[PDB]
Amino acid sequence: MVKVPECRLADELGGLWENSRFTDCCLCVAGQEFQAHKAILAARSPVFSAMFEHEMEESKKNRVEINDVEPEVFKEMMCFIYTGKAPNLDKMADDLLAAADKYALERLKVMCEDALCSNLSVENAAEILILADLHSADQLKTQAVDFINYHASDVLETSGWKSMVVSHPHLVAEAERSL
Amino acid sequence: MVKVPECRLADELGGLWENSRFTDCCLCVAGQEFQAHKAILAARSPVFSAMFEHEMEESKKNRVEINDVEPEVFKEMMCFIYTGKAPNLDKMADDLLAAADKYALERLKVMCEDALCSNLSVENAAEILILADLHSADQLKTQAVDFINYHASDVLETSGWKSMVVSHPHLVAEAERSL
Repeated sequence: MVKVPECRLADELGGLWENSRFTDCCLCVAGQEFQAHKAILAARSPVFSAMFEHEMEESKKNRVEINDVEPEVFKEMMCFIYTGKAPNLDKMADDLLAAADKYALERLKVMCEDALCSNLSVENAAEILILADLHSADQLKTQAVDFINYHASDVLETSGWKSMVVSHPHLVAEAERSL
Repeated sequence: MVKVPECRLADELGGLWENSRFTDCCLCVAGQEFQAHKAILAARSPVFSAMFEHEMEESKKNRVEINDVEPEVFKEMMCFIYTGKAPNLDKMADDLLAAADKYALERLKVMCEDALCSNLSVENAAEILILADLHSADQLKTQAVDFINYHASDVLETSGWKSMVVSHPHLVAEAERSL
């Protein structure tokens, strides 16, 4: 009988970030400044949480330098922190995975693992496994290994797989060990 | 293939409120103090938003006196502000409706309207319509009116309906007007 309207939590918090209201800290990524809210970031990221709890000296002035991350990628990570969503994840899923790994955002990591799995191809599968091992992406590592074994004939004939034999021989090991 | 884990946004924000981390304002309800976060409250409630934007003098010290609301009801309203949920809504749906109305929390209002509609009974239907008109609960008003008309024989014989004829004659009007 009664129609309850759809929850707007995620979008109202997305509003805070977008219009910079009641902010209390500043994040500087390649010279760009972004105001944010410590409590939210801390609640969503163990890395941010410990930074703000143990690691800022007052002379930083609630102000965090970000060296590890491209601006566009950082915006998306932050859109995720505030809203649970990442609408442009497909255009940047490798760098976003790296960012989510560095800020220990588990779910975003897995969202990236999902996108990348759907893009597994003969030509990119070695690259994707490297990435996944690099970034502690377990489901994606497993999927890449399986994709490599189901397609081993075509995959062995790729420059990417050849490159990898030299560059990361232990991955070749683990994949063979998948017997 | 890849299993994305369930979003934890709402519960992590529920964590902020529960463990009072990075708070920046204080809410005092019947002598009890509760620390909170202005940005979140402002983003979720237009009332809280304008209070903090236009209506605090520094000599209040980020500190809000709450006269209009019982403690238990206030906890639930705040659990809603931070998480979108209200797990104990059924035991307090009339007072919670009043609270959501005073803090302009539309969705919580409608959640209360839903609970109360499911509890419409011959004996309480006059009471519920009064409440609903009192609190600008449109869907609930409409449902109570319809329930009254489908059950008008038994309802007219209730002390509640009789009381109401005297106490709020214009409601009787609107219900008759539903012809």
